[PDB]
Amino acid sequence: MDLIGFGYAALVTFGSIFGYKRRGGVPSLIAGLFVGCLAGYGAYRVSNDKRDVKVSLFTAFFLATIMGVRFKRSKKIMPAGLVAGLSLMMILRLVLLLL
Repeated sequence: MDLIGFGYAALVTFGSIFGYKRRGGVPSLIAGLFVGCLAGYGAYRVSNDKRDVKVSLFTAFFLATIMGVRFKRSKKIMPAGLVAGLSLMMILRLVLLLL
């Protein structure tokens, strides 16, 4: 008759969260890479309407509204990364603009 049981699931959950990348938001740079991660990870098969920067902005706006980049209480911390990301994206792509 196992005793622990929970402990196992406990540590499991611990390593689970720890492992999985963090959500972020507070930072900006991280918010940028993220937005870009979606831009790509998505673009993978995002194909359909043949978008381009639509995802960039649309995203920045999405995540923005998600976290709270929009007009709110903050010292330009949480936000910035969002938009800054959208740009770093359209640019990170405009670089090759071949794919």
